[PDB]
Amino acid sequence: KPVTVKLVDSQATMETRSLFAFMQEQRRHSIMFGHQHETTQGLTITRTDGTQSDTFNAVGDFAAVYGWDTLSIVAPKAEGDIVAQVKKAYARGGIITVSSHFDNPKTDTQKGVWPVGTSWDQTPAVVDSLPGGAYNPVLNGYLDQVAEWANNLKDEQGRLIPVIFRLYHANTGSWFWWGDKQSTPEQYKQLFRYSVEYLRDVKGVRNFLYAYSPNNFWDVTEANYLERYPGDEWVDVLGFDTYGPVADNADWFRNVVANAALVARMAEARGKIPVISEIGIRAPDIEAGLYDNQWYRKLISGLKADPDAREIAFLLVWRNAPQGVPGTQVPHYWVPANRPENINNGTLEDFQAFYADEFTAFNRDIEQVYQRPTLI
Ligand SMILES: O=[N+]([O-])c1ccc(O[C@@H]2O[C@H](CO)[C@@H](O[C@@H]3O[C@H](CO)[C@@H](O[C@@H]4O[C@H](CO)[C@@H](O)[C@H](O)[C@@H]4O)[C@H](O)[C@@H]3O)[C@H](O)[C@@H]2F)c([N+](=O)[O-])c1
Ligand code: NA
Ligand SMILES: [Zn+2]
Ligand SMILES: [Zn+2]
Repeated sequence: KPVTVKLVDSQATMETRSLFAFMQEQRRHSIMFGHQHETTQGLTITRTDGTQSDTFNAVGDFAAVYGWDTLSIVAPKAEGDIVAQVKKAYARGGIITVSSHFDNPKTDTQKGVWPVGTSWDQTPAVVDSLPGGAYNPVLNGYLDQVAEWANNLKDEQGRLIPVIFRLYHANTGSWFWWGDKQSTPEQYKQLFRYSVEYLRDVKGVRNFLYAYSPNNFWDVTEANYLERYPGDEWVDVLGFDTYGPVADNADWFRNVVANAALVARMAEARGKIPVISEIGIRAPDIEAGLYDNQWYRKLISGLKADPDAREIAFLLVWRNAPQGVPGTQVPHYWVPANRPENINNGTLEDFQAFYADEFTAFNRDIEQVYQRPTLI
């Protein structure tokens, strides 16, 4: 049966509209599992061509939601192209989401000593990147590349592949150049709206849903979420990002549930899709060799017991770095791998239990995502 949908892009493709409609329905029946770099990075994969994942090697199915970033789209594409892997994911009925770790438009010519010129260069660059600002052409080059990529992102029948495009995330912190010490709330909203407008109207992107994702609030109120919210005319997906402690984390898990509940209630009221766009044990704790072998079980149990938080469409965990990160090298991964270390520490069992849970949805559990009839 056709359902009526209201997207940021009133001219979005039918598959894009179908994706939205699919999540609207599915979200009250399951929570999909997402994973950054699902088929491009893994501790146990032997090909990064889009056909394998650590998730698959752990549980026998791929994540339903495949996360990537503009680090694979905008020059210099440090994370490498992903067109082929996105296409493989879409062909298996997966859902694609792309975040945006854009370089700093004010300082990107100064790259050399990390983090200068990157997302992590905290030099405020919002004011100088909006129209009238000296660095607006630099930001526009990024957006041009995102648009060209989207506009050519086609399946074997020549139809555009939908993508959930997540702009200027984690913006209630100040580690990025678009953060809260770097912009007034209005300036942040203008940056987000300008960017969406540029992609949709100036460049003609028709295969994006737009997500907004601040960090978790410890004072969980609608007013706090709304402070930097770009507005219902500009967002399709209401998310948030949260990273917690590996130990003594009950209060943190409660906060996860509270934030998920808030976005779920807001989403119902506003005609949006609520999600947890990033969640995980904080990287430093994993990098120190620490583990919580009940983490996934805690996550699913807490979320699905809550009548609001359970209504999220998906949650996504971060990348499984194949050789970790510079420490020597230290671990930096979120999906427990099918390997002796995760067998022995109990994390594999934890994840396998999460997979077995009736309420989680992996790629074979989602069907008919893109062929649902819709009205506007
Ligand atoms: O609480 N905080 O302060 C906080 C929380 C979360 C943050 O970031 C979010 O969490 C994940 C995991 O920590 C973080 O992961 C990084 O992701 C980036 C992008 O994929 C990786 O950086 C890239 O790595 C490749 C290869 O090394 C390079 O080619 C790229 O140029 C780029 O440097 C990085 O290694 C991590 O995996 C994400 O950033 C996510 F938003 C942050 N925070 O500062 O980011 C703080
Ligand atoms: Na759900
Ligand atoms: Zn239903
Ligand atoms: Zn994020």
